[PDB]
Amino acid sequence: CHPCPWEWTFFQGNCYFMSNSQRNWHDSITACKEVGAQLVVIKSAEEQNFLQLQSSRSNRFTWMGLSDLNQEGTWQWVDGSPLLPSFKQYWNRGEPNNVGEEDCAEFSGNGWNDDKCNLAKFWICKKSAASC
Ligand SMILES: NCCCO[C@H]1O[C@H](CO)[C@@H](O)[C@H](O)[C@@H]1n1cc(-c2ccccc2)nn1
Ligand SMILES: [Ca+2]
Ligand SMILES: [Ca+2]
Ligand SMILES: [Ca+2]
Repeated sequence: CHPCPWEWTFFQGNCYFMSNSQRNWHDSITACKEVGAQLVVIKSAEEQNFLQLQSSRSNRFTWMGLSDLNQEGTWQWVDGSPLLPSFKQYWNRGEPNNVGEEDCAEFSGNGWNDDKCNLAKFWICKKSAASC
């Protein structure tokens, strides 16, 4: 019994997978659903640090499951949870700036950026671990 499928990274009771290909934000959501997972929704500061380190180290621009599609300037996670005030620190300086209408959040450098949802980027899926 192992807590995560092969190639998935265990962290604090959940399993994470960073793609080796790029898709747009909606196709990224689908990709995660297809493996019984979810375009990553971040619930803790420790989790955000963990994900940002890997995005920074890999130098990969990476979708997270966060958007202000439904109402501009109101960011919501894909599980419906609202973006809490304790998460505003992570936006890069000058972001979110919605330049050219940017409605999907990404790991970019040391923090978060809003970018065009049609852009192809890597993505991270999250599902819970088995117990063993
Ligand atoms: N992972 C992306 C790394 C590059 O980040 C820059 O370009 C992104 C793509 O556009 C923007 O979404 C970012 O906000 C950022 N940017 C552009 C701009 C800008 C301001 C005025 C005119 C043109 C661009 N101001 N700040
Ligand atoms: Ca919009
Ligand atoms: Ca926006
Ligand atoms: Ca931006």
